[PDB]
Amino acid sequence: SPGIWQLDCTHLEGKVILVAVHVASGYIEAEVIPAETGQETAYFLLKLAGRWPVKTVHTDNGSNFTSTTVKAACWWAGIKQMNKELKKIIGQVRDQAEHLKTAVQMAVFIHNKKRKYSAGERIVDIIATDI
Amino acid sequence: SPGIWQLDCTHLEGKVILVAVHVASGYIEAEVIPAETGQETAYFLLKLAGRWPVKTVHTDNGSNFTSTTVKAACWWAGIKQMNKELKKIIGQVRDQAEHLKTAVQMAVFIHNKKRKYSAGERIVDIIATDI
Ligand SMILES: Cc1sc(-c2ccncc2)c(C2=CCC(C)(C)CC2)c1[C@H](OC(C)(C)C)C(=O)O
Ligand SMILES: Cc1sc(-c2ccncc2)c(C2=CCC(C)(C)CC2)c1[C@H](OC(C)(C)C)C(=O)O
Ligand SMILES: [Mg+2]
Ligand SMILES: [Mg+2]
Ligand SMILES: [Mg+2]
Ligand SMILES: [Mg+2]
Ligand SMILES: [Mg+2]
Ligand SMILES: [Mg+2]
Ligand SMILES: [Mg+2]
Ligand SMILES: [Mg+2]
Repeated sequence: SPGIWQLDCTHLEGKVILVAVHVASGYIEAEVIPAETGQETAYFLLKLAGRWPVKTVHTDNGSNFTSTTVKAACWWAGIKQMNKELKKIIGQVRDQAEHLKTAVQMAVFIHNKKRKYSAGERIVDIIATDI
Repeated sequence: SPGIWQLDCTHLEGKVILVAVHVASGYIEAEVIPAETGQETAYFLLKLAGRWPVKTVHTDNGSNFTSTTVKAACWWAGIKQMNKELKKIIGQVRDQAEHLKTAVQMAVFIHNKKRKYSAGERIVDIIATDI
């Protein structure tokens, strides 16, 4: 179903990568964040909801969505309540970039553009059909 | 035409807002960035290209795309070479948030979801049709 996303944090090189997966397509977004924090999750969610129609969000760590600030973001935006593959692509490009955050965006790009239709094409097709 | 984006920086409250417009739909993305810099433009471009099919990018300040690091990002991603409306929406929500960056994402959300089909619906329809 087209408005369902999955959100989780992973660790790499002593930093935090917030990864969101659009479950029906496999499309991803990701950001290196300074801390695993309510404020960062909330700000991420706000940015995601403005780009895509985010109806419902699932996670593998329910306590992630417990903060008042996360709930306030989901309230405002109308939201209700791959780590291994991405790390693989990160590992392949890591040496091409200085910053981990740059490697992550390179891996996100590679992941979404790859013919597995790419995940980037599938999300758009899924969402459009749904309108 | 569906792969064409417009990119520019504006100023508000002594900070820099990078704004990208998907020209065919009016859909926007935006980020408050610490400095008007080649590195920030390049990193933004990398994040945008991974989410949407960005073929060509236009700007109102050509010297923005002059840095070696911007060119390297456009090279890697295969890219070739509203400020008033957004500021208006920012002004309407500003008092609801502490951080300007949060107000900007709220304004982006409002702008893309508004029935003017919303710009968020139009980009997806435009891009899907094109596949
Ligand atoms: C801090 C730098 S300098 C630089 C660069 C400069 C000149 N020519 C190639 C790469 C780069 C790039 C590396 C790979 C790329 C495909 C994202 C393009 C730009 C970066 C890059 O950080 C950015 C994206 C500028 C914040 C990095 O983490 O290495
Ligand atoms: C630093 C804070 S605390 C906080 C908040 C906390 C509790 N209840 C409502 C709002 C908020 C929120 C304000 C508006 C919102 C719709 C984005 C939801 C969360 C923020 C917010 O910064 C964030 C998004 C957490 C980095 C802000 O700039 O004011
Ligand atoms: Mg969705
Ligand atoms: Mg998690
Ligand atoms: Mg957006
Ligand atoms: Mg990143
Ligand atoms: Mg496009
Ligand atoms: Mg400009
Ligand atoms: Mg993406
Ligand atoms: Mg912002």
